[PDB]
Amino acid sequence: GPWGELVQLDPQTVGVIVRLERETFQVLNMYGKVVTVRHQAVTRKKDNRFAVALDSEQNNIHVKDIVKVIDGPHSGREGEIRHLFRSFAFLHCKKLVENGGMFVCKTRHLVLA
Repeated sequence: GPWGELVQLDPQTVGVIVRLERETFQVLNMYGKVVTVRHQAVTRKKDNRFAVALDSEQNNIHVKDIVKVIDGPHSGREGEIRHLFRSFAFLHCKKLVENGGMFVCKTRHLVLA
């Protein structure tokens, strides 16, 4: 299903679907804001499950990795990398009730746990 899937919001912006409504999705965009969009206003984006990035200590990080957040708004949190880009990642932590556990951090604000 579409929950937790990566979508293209506009040519520059990606997000992750975090709530399903009858005509719309709530989408957590790559900037950390939640937007409401009609189901057809976003396109399904091909996940790159083999993405690699650098964390704050220059470790290679990958999808499925457990990281700690050491800077930025979510500093102190811990999460699982769900979608990974060179500069940011969408993470999940089940203890976070906000946005179904999803949140977004810069990769340089992460360290492999």
